[PDB]
Amino acid sequence: GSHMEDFVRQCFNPMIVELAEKAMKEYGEDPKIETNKFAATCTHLEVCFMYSDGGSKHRFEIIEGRDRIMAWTVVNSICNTTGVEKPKFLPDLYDYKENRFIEIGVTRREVHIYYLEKANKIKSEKTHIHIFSFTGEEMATKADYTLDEESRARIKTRLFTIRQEMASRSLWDSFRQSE
Ligand SMILES: C[C@@H](N1CN([C@H]2c3ccccc3CSc3ccccc32)n2ccc(=O)c(O)c2C1=O)C(F)(F)F
Ligand SMILES: [Mn+2]
Ligand SMILES: [Mn+2]
Repeated sequence: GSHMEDFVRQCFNPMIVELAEKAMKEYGEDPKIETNKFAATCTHLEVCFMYSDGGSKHRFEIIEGRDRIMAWTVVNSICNTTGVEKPKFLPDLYDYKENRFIEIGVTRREVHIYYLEKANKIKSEKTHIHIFSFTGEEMATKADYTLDEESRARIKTRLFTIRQEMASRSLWDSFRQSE
């Protein structure tokens, strides 16, 4: 029973905790043991939800936070309706305005390294990549940041709050030295 586990449950919203718990277990990871991965999936989920709330009403389809089968179901429906190519790997969102899938990244390292890896692994150049860091840097494909500055700023504020809350509990060092 780790301190990090109790912190995650009081730091994040209960719907977000439960969706992340079900994601871990679906893919074989235990949240009471892999507690840094527990904190990271919650964080990534919250960012995805904040992001999809950043535009107008019907702008984004949310692919993250579903079980494997339904996420791929919604992707197939988006593809066979948009004409957009079917990604090799599950993205997080679909942008009905710009007509493209989005992969959202949250990293504790310099955003450049993490984008390279997601780019290299993405294979599908099709998919737009948006990286956020816990220090306030962001980095997006073709310098196109999709949302306007204020919706991106609130995401960065929340990321820095999570980092401070961890740091006040001595969990940040273990969290950063674990990515
Ligand atoms: C399962 C889906 N994953 C994998 N993996 C994911 C995950 C989920 C459950 C168990 C292990 C892991 C690897 S660790 C991690 C850490 C933070 C946030 C998400 C995650 N991702 C890492 C970064 C992302 O940006 C992202 O979108 C995912 C993601 O969506 C997939 F694409 F493979 F179908
Ligand atoms: Mn995802
Ligand atoms: Mn992602």
